Amino acid sequence: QLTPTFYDNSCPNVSNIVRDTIVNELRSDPRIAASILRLHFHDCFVNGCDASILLDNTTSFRTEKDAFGNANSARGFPVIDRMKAAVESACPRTVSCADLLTIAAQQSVTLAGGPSWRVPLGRRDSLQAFLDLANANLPAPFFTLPQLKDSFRNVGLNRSSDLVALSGGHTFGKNQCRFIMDRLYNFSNTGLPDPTLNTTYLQTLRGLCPLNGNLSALVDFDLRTPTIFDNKYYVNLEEQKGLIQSDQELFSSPNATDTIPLVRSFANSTQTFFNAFVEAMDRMGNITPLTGTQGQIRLNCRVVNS
Ligand code: HEM
Ligand SMILES: [Ca+2]
Ligand SMILES: [Ca+2]
Repeated sequence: QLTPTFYDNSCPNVSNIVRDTIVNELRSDPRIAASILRLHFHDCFVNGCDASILLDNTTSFRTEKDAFGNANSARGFPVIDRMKAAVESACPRTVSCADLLTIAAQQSVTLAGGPSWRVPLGRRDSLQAFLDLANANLPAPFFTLPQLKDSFRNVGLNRSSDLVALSGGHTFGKNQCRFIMDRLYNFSNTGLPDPTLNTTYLQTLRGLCPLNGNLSALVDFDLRTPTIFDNKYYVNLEEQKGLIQSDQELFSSPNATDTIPLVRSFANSTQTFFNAFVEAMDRMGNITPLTGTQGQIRLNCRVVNS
């Protein structure tokens, strides 16, 4: 069983060391908090939160960093290396990379203005990486609501609240033009934009992402508060201003009978959203963890101990 007090005797200063690292990095890269939360998400959706995503290539297994959902997208790995080294100095061979990334995600959310809570701990690190599994398990922005629900259920998150609350991670961070080009100019081979995208916002996005333009250009997920972790993401959905297809479907899909009330509830109350987010975050953080003597306490998050 994972417990929030796991390091209270062996490394009481772990959370503060992680926080300090992120605070320092945010000065030069205001996107790092968002990037770190996403790393935890992509770690947990592939064989559980076991830091498998942090492993680099070996001749026996490929890195998850080359998965369609991570390649030229996932970022912040050097920052994780930095905090890991600092924690290793303070508490040698004690904190797993899996737990470190979990704490980093929570601290990132709090630093961005979100809720503050102590995440359950005790996870251990994987002995391998899973590229094929990452390609199969990571959801895509073009997924329909049924597909999004399928993706979450596949890893153990059955609740629509899990899906709606965790999607709130898009209250900050960036998204490449490539992922919305269809919504802007030719959605589902109709030769027309996605009808569920507010037409005024459609114009703004087309200006940022012109046809045949730079597909790697970055746009903000939340037009209201781009870097602040709050419930504005849901207010956007209510106005048909969700950035990617998967965002807007939570409110506009024909299969959204169960998600619409959740979107409204979170848009109506920060407290309601924050409570649901913490609850969902801990549930995601509880996906098939290695515990006890299973796996290792990786010294270098990029490679298995030898
Ligand atoms: C429901 C399915 C989801 C889909 C299809 C999805 C899709 C995406 C896509 C397309 C990007 C843009 C990547 C890029 O342009 O490089 C992204 C970024 C991001 N996602 Fe999601 N996501 C999902 C769920 C989540 C969840 C559960 C969290 C966290 C709890 C999350 C947190 C983030 C954050 C914070 C960013 C910004 C990262 C950065 O700016 O570096 N996403 N996501
Ligand atoms: Ca993993
Ligand atoms: Ca926001």
